[PDB]
Amino acid sequence: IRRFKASKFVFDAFPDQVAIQLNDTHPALAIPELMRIFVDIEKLPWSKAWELTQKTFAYTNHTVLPEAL
Amino acid sequence: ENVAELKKSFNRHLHFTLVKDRNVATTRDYYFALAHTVRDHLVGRWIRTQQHYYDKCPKRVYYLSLEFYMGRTLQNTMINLGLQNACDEAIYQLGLDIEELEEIEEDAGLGNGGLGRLAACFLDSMATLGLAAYGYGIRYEYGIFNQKIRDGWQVEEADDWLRYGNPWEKSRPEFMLPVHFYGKVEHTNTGTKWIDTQVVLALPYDTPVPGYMNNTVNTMRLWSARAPNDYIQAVLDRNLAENISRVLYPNDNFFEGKELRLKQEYFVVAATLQDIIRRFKASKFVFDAFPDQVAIQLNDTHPALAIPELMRIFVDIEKLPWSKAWELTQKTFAYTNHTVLPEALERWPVDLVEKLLPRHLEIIYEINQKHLDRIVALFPKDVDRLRRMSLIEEEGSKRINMAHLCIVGSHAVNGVAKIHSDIVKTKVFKDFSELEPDKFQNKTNGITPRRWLLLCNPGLAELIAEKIGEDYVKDLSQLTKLHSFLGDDVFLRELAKVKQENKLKFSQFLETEYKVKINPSSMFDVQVKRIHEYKRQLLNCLHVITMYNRIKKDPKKLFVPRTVIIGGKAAPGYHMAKMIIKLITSVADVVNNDPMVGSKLKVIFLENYRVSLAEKVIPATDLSEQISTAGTEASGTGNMKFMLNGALTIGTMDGANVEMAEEAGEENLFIFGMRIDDVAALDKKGYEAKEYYEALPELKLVIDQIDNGFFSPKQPDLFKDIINMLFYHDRFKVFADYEAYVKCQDKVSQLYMNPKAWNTMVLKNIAASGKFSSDRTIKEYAQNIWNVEPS
Amino acid sequence: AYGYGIRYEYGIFNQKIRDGWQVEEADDWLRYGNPWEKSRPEFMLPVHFYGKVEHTNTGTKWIDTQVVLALPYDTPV
Amino acid sequence: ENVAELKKSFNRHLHFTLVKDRNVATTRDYYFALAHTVRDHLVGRWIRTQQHYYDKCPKRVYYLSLEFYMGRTLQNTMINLGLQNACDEAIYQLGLDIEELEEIEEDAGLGNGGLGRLAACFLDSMATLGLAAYGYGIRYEYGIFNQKIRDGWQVEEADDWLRYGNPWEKSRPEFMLPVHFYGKVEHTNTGTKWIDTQVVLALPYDTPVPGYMNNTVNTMRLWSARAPNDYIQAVLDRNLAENISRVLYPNDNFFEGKELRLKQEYFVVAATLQDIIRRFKASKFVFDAFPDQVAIQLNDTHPALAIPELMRIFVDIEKLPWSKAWELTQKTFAYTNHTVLPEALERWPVDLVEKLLPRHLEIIYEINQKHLDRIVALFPKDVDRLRRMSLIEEEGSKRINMAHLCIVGSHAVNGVAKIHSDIVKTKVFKDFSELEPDKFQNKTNGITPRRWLLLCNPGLAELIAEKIGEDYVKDLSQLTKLHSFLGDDVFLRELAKVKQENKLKFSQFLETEYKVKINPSSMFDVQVKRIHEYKRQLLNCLHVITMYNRIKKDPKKLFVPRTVIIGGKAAPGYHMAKMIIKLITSVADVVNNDPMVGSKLKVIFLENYRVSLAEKVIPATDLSEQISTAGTEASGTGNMKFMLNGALTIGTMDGANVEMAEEAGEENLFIFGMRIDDVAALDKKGYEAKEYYEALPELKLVIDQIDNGFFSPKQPDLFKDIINMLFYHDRFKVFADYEAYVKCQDKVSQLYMNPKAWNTMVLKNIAASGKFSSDRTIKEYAQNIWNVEPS
Ligand SMILES: O=C(N[C@@H](Cc1ccccc1)C(=O)N1CC(C(=O)O)C1)c1cc2cc(Cl)ccc2[nH]1
Ligand SMILES: O=C(N[C@@H](Cc1ccccc1)C(=O)N1CC(C(=O)O)C1)c1cc2cc(Cl)ccc2[nH]1
Ligand SMILES: O=C(N[C@@H](Cc1ccccc1)C(=O)N1CC(C(=O)O)C1)c1cc2cc(Cl)ccc2[nH]1
Ligand SMILES: *Cc1c(COP(=O)(O)O)cnc(C)c1O
Ligand SMILES: *Cc1c(COP(=O)(O)O)cnc(C)c1O
Ligand SMILES: CC(=O)N[C@@H]1O[C@H](CO)[C@@H](O)[C@H](O)[C@H]1O
Ligand SMILES: CC(=O)N[C@@H]1O[C@H](CO)[C@@H](O)[C@H](O)[C@H]1O
Ligand SMILES: Cn1c(=O)c2c(ncn2C)n(C)c1=O
Ligand SMILES: Cn1c(=O)c2c(ncn2C)n(C)c1=O
Ligand SMILES: Cn1c(=O)c2c(ncn2C)n(C)c1=O
Ligand SMILES: Cn1c(=O)c2c(ncn2C)n(C)c1=O
Ligand SMILES: Cn1c(=O)c2c(ncn2C)n(C)c1=O
Repeated sequence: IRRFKASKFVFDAFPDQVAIQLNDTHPALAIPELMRIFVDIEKLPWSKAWELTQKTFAYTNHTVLPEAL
Repeated sequence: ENVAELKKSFNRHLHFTLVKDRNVATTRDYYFALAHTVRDHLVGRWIRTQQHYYDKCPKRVYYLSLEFYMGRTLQNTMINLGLQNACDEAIYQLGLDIEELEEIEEDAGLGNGGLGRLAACFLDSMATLGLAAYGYGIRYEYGIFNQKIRDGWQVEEADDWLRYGNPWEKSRPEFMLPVHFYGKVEHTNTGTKWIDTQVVLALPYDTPVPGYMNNTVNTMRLWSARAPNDYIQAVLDRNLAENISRVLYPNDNFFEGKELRLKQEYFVVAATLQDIIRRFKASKFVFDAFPDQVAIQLNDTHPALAIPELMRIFVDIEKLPWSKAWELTQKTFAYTNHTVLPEALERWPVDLVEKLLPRHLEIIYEINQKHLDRIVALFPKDVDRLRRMSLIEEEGSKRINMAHLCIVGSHAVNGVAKIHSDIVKTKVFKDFSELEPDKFQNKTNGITPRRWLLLCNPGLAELIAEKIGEDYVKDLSQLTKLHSFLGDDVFLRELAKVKQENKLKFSQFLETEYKVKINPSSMFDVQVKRIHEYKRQLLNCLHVITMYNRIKKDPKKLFVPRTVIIGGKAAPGYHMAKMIIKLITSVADVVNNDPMVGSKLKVIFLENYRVSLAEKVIPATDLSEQISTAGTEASGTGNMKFMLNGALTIGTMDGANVEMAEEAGEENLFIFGMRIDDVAALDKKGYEAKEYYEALPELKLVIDQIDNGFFSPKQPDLFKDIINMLFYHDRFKVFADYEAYVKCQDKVSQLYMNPKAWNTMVLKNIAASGKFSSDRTIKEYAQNIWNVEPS
Repeated sequence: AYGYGIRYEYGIFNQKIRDGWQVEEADDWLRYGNPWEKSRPEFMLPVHFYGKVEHTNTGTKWIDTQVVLALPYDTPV
Repeated sequence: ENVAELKKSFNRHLHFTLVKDRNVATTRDYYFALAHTVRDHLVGRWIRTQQHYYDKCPKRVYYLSLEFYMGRTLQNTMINLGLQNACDEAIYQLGLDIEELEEIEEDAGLGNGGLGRLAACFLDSMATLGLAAYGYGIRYEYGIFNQKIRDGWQVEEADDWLRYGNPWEKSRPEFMLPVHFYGKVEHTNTGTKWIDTQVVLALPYDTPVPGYMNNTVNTMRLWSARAPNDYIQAVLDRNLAENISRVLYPNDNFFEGKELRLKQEYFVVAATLQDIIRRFKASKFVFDAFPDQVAIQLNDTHPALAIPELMRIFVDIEKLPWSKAWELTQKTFAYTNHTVLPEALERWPVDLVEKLLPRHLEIIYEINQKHLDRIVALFPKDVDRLRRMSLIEEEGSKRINMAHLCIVGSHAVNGVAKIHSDIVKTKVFKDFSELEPDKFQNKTNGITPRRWLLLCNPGLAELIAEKIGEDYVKDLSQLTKLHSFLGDDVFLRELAKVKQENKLKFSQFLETEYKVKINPSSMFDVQVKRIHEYKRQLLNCLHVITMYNRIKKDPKKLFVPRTVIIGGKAAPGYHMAKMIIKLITSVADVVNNDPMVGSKLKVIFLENYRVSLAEKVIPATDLSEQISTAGTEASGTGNMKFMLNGALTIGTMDGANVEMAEEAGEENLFIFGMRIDDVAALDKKGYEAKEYYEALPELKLVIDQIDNGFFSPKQPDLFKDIINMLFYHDRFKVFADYEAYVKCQDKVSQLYMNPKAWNTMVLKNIAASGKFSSDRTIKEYAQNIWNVEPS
């Protein structure tokens, strides 16, 4: 977000400047964290924040074994 | 609340309220639709807040002022209500540009400058602090005039701010009241009666005042004059009664004894006091508890008549005995002094007052008699002390010294900055403070960080919140936490980036309004405030010409480029201020068009400086000019706005500048020139302007250029009035601070050449600006004067 | 593209075989220094843990948190 | 070497080493680029010097210490290498401020105070004298904590000095060694074996020690602890072995028997001795020549275990017979005693030692047995002599008297100032010196004139060189030549000017860090050292309040204005020292804000006193406070720094103050108070604090103010612990030296009123400071203890 704000490119263009790949679910918290920053801190409305979030993240599943979920 | 519902309301108002659809709706229609959409969000809390004050009955605070320099209301309301982001999104989705809609709104310019803007910041702070406070003033049909520049001179145009309607006001017809004028006094056996008076009605209009994020919505009540009840001529003459609330007197720090101004002062006062007493009698709380339920702050002496008026009501009407009435009165009123300049003192001739307000003249004479009887009893031999402490000056044609009336009728008197409050207490009113030491106080001015940070500079507010949370919004002292980033390189670049963006956005504004091309790389040197000889934009102008000559003498020399901006309105009848404006536009013409200076230096006279423009230019400033002659600016508040927004200050040790230095560290401000005591020394010795002209070669060249027509070729003697004033009548010693000022200015450019050092000083200024929140100022008034408590 | 992860002091353990079984030993890969990493101290950031939520009229606030700093190290690719 | 090449290297390091360019480089990056640029200049000579010691094989000196209070390295390196002027020029040309770059460096604060700083000065001197010397200690991850003051109290913060990297250290992985703990002893037929021990690795880091202008670059080797080789928990538990070299114990002159401290002591000792033996076996010089090739100085008893460890290696490992091993051991070790205060004596309970170091306990018991067998054979009837001379105190729970172990295992024992060395020899260790008269010596402390004159006070160094050449740098006794200028008026003004400049520059520092405004005209009265009851900054505080009352009683009286500065860190668990700090900040608050005193007196508690701050404040001092109770400060070194830098001394006849008086002439110092014998008299008679409180009216008022809450209104009983200690438990007789101290202080102000007389005395102090160069101290150690020769 900090690198985004310095790009001299508010957060509407964020998903056009940023793509974040979640390697398995280990970094899953990134989703609610991006929402927390957009909402609690940047004061963006939830619907807008949720839209930007989905356009930002992509998830890669690496296994179907139950013990690994 | 959310986006979908905001869009729905917007469309609903565009339809039923503006009677339009998307293909015929005007920009103004869209602004009004959004305004009503936002306004609807205030209602519930406005009603609850006022209901709450009636239920729990806390002590109320009434801020009585002839001025309320409110600016625009839309954005301020969205922000304090936490609605801005949602509305921005909704308007964007409707395919509209919210910025354009916001520019449609007229400023409510019901003030001249500092005094009126302080009243506005106080209302925001009192609502944010949850105080049961009310602002009381006049609803002028026309506020401070719109300024135009024609052929280099100021031209005035009527500020018809209500022409298209004000969605932010609510007529309160059921509270209309009659106000009396002229007539005569009759001393009957049933009490003295004031009779055969002319009556003018007072219609109150309420404007909501939202606290920052707290469910509190207070009220600002402004009165409008209306006529009561050859036929045609008689109907047209109704204009005469209505002229009372027609126009704001356009004078800043200057007294003009016009009868109409006297009518306005009594008008606000009479309508206000009656309304207060009426609300008091309905509180289901005889008048013994009045001072425990009411506090009335007199904003300068303009509403001084409130004192004899309260006495008139208690005595002539409520039949209370004088001593009892006088006791309640003093406990009710507190007075705020806003200036020490002689030309600004209110001294009404007794003849005018006798004609317009016969009964008040009698009450004032009575107050004065008891007053002097006391002094005579304490200092029997000091006959001149009586002359000095009287409410009446027989010094020629008798007049009433309104400041003295405010002092004897008030339990507290305060100045607006330490240096000022001290001068008021120990010099100007020495005789009074000596008698009542504890009566005089200080309450350093403040500005609201909502409008002057969150609203006007979202980039900075966000950057700061990023680093230290949002607690600072309601506790500005929290900005000291910013000190942890002094060595933080990345943060310093981020800070500079925010200033750069503000400058870019403002430069766009400048290029479209003015012919000039702006070097966005230049240092923005800014002086915006009312045009005054004491504020000395003339000195600033001397330095500008000085830099000009330097570029002409040695074009290839390394020089930090500047964009010099000077703006402010001159009172219509202030000739010297008008000459000074013409001098600046003339100088700018030469400078901006000399191919040799080019992008090295650009000069701009910022037209129509007012609250909404201040919100644009301040966030874009690097250097803030606060150069009044030591001892002339009681406090200043523009100085504070600039400090809060990332600009460094070049100024004299005057007013609150002194406290900005105490907080940030004198070395983190570019202080210069004579100090209060040096100014006195020069006065004692006698100021000989010619000596500096003689001894300073750069000064002499500037002066000669001005006087010979270098800047006015088509008319060589144009600036003769300035030259003569400068050499023989400069009460503000422009030449005497010239040398130090220019040296100081050179030091500024030096620091500017070092970005990291510059932003390091900026950070220390911002981190130390917390004392200047009006929230702190109000807490002090509540605790030491009104005796009320934040909620 | 940028890779973002954690700079573990110890990576996947070194495996030894003792009497036919796996034995684990600490993988102290940074003991002698890693010339391939470049500390970027100017980009250090605070990360929050624990604390509690407060739903104020200025937005929900997460407070009384414990803070741990995050120091980024860049490795060229 | 020259400017062009230095700039080129700087840019090269900024690029390849910091991976930056001029627009993204941080201040820290620039500091690191310069550091590497300077560091490169050390390499060639570092390699040659160490190669030379291997080739010519001179006898080596190993200074074993738990502390090395090094301060910053950049400037010290540039100076000793003759590179400062060139680097200053190069950095200036690159458009940078070398002063800013220097302030980025963290102090290597691996020491508490005098003891640790002496080790640092010794390294500089040994390198300047060309001795084959090595400093051996621990590389603490965290040094002495950073001190903050919050609400008047000391707050501790971790000193994370290595967070950004230390360019001045060089890991030496190929010399890592294993150190053993716990386990058990087995007495086999192949020699006693120490088994089942836990192992912790010791990784050495070398830091170059440049001699002043001589091509010699010695080494300081500091060891860091590392772990050898549920899985996760096991990995995390590696922290336990690594905690050994984690933090410096923050105690100055105070023993704390924590097991972790015992682990640190054995850790340094074990790693150091092994490394020494290994280097000895590679010298291509069996162990008979060991003492002719090795000298190990024990800095206080902290590294006492080195003795039984050397025995353990010779016996258990090298299989040498005990008698032979014991002989070699004594010839190897020399011990330096640094204090006589009881609370600072190291007495480890035998149980802890038995658990952690079973084999060393056995070796110590053995040493003790042979020791007492001798005494029994010499004084058969003196049974108590045995009790007094034993290495074991059965006085309750058995403990090891480490000082006694250092004495029997060393061939030389020395104190650090004549008065101290005498007390050690004839009183504290009378039984031992009686037996071995020639074993006890004196080696008066010293300070290095590079860091403490050339570096910290360039103005003075230059002025002096101007008059007498530069020979004084390496032969400080040369300062006596300054006596030729006693009547030289011009020189005396030049001297005062240098002090004035230092004061100006330091005042700037004070105003930006503290709210206070500094009267640059005032006398800088300074007391900086660790907060202790024995150093008595409490007495200083009594005098401050005393001057305060005087100004309040008679404001218009002629008074020499002062700026009183007191600074130093309190050990975290030293409650009284923390109360004393709070007392000083409280007093300062009242004083600095009383409008009546104003610029007459300012008080400042100097925060975070450490080596780099000492280099700033000392050169700016006029009056140096050295007021410890007679007989409590073994030597002192701050006293010497102040003398060398142009300050006069107010102090007791204690430690080296006595020798400063011998050299300069007692009348040229403001000596006062009880002397060693008077203190004993009062002890014999019994100290009754109340008597002075009763008899001295100024003292009584001060005390009452403190005890009643004059300085702590919000909490009247705050300073109760101090009052009680002062009246019933003041081991340091604060009240008993109060009268003479204040009288003495008055005499100081008198002299200060006479500039010429003051600077005349200053000149006599500077001209007589030559004896206090650590170069002289080291020559004495080399000649009379290590038997090595300067080169
Ligand atoms: O003027 C408002 N409503 C209007 C509603 C209205 C409009 C037209 C005729 C009668 C009533 C109002 O009360 N009047 C217009 C009339 C006049 O011109 O004097 C009287 C209003 C609603 C409101 C709600 C908030 Cl939160 C703040 C300010 C507000 N003003
Ligand atoms: O660590 C590098 N330089 C070093 C330079 C340095 C060395 C010693 C002390 C301070 C700075 C560095 O920046 N630091 C070591 C410190 C630490 O361990 O925290 C910080 C480095 C340069 C470089 C260049 C490329 Cl292309 C790739 C990786 C790189 N690392
Ligand atoms: O640490 C130096 N060089 C560095 C060089 C280096 C840097 C990164 C990876 C491997 C090697 C060094 O030897 N190491 C950093 C590693 C660690 O973190 O343990 C080991 C160094 C060079 C030098 C030269 C002088 Cl004159 C004085 C002190 C010095 N230190
Ligand atoms: C704040 C403000 C002022 C007062 O400015 P000073 O420089 O303090 O005189 C005047 N006019 C406007 C529009 C302001 O916002
Ligand atoms: C020299 C020095 C000391 C020792 O000072 P004394 O006054 O001799 O106790 C302590 N701390 C620092 C940082 C020093 O430089
Ligand atoms: C009469 C008048 O307008 N006084 C003005 O009041 C404001 C608000 O207190 C001050 O900041 C300013 O210095 C002063 O000139
Ligand atoms: C235990 C300890 O820190 N002792 C200190 O040693 C230094 C260096 O010898 C002396 O100057 C000082 O007086 C003494 O208090
Ligand atoms: C400030 N001020 C005015 O505002 C003014 C004036 N004369 C007329 N006006 C309106 N003068 C002389 C003046 O000093
Ligand atoms: C508009 N205007 C003025 O306002 C003015 C003036 N000369 C003095 N004043 C004030 N002139 C020539 C002028 O054109
Ligand atoms: C006997 N035994 C086990 O039975 C065992 C083991 N590791 C896992 N198991 C189950 N090891 C190392 C081992 O010696
Ligand atoms: C010097 N000193 C200390 O350093 C100390 C202490 N108590 C705890 N500490 C740490 N005491 C009583 C003490 O005299
Ligand atoms: C921080 N601090 C202390 O460090 C302290 C204390 N009382 C005693 N001490 C040591 N108080 C009240 C305190 O706030």
